[PDB]
Amino acid sequence: DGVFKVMLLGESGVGKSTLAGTFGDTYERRIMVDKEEVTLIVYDDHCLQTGDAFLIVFSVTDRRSFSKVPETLLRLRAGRPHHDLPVILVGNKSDLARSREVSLEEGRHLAGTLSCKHIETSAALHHNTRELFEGAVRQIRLRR
Ligand SMILES: Nc1nc2c(ncn2[C@@H]2O[C@H](COP(=O)(O)OP(=O)(O)O)[C@@H](O)[C@H]2O)c(=O)[nH]1
Ligand SMILES: [Mg+2]
Repeated sequence: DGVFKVMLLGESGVGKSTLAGTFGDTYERRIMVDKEEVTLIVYDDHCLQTGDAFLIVFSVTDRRSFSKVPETLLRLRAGRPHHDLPVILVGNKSDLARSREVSLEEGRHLAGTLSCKHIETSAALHHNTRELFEGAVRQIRLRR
């Protein structure tokens, strides 16, 4: 038990709704991680205050959504400066190989520098989409 709220943030057309699509403008489901149960609610300023974890999604095929991550992250951390926020940077569209603008290594480097987790996903194909919402659950538990 325990209720976990997870927020999806990022520029338009990076895949927020599609990612929430694979889980379920909110989606509520009872899931199981490392052999225990939890209700996870995925949301696609009162947002800032109630969120347990934040998924900052960019498209790996869109370099303008990558560059905007640092500022999105800092505005967010500024919203609760006393809090240690669990944050995952989600490199979506990992399937469009020939359209890529952002490598795995720059994305990983971005994450470490900024103290978040990193994961690449394809929401169109449900690749790493289960691990994404699972990693979210794990970070939130650590904060409890
Ligand atoms: N190839 C590919 N297309 C995707 C992926 N995720 C989303 N899209 C497409 O990109 C467009 C925008 O997705 P959407 O969820 O509306 O983005 P939003 O603006 O964050 O809500 C739609 O055409 C999606 O089908 C992905 O992982 N791979
Ligand atoms: Mg949308």
